[PDB]
Amino acid sequence: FPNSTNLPRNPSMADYEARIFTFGTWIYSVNKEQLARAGFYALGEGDKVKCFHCGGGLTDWKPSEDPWEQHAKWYPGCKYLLEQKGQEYINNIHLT
Ligand SMILES: C=N[C@@H](CC)C(=O)N[C@H]1/C=C\CC[C@H]2CC[C@@H](C(=O)NC(c3ccccc3)c3ccccc3)N2C1=O
Ligand SMILES: [Zn+2]
Repeated sequence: FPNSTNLPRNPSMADYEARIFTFGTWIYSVNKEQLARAGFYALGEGDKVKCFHCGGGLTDWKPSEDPWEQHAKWYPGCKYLLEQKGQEYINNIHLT
């Protein structure tokens, strides 16, 4: 179950630097900057990633798909998400 509290499930991955580093060998076309910025880091197996905060896992990405958009699509309850895009952003992802 994703995290809903305000405590990062993976503290060691709270820095864009820490995270971005995991995409060192990334062979996929999904933009690793956006992924890291959206709060994800690579698990080194396939195109699987997780949110350092809510700890939600995402995989099987399509070319055009947007990290922030996805992160909100599947894990709305995430706080790190809430803090960067705000409730309004989220609500309109699900209502529309
Ligand atoms: C096309 N588009 C992509 C765009 C990101 C996509 O929609 N992928 C998801 C599609 C699949 C199924 C539903 C969903 C539900 C959320 C995850 C789940 O499947 N994540 C897994 C997982 C595995 C076992 C138990 C729980 C979750 C996961 C785990 C760790 C790292 C990466 C992925 N989900 C996805 O990743
Ligand atoms: Zn999250």
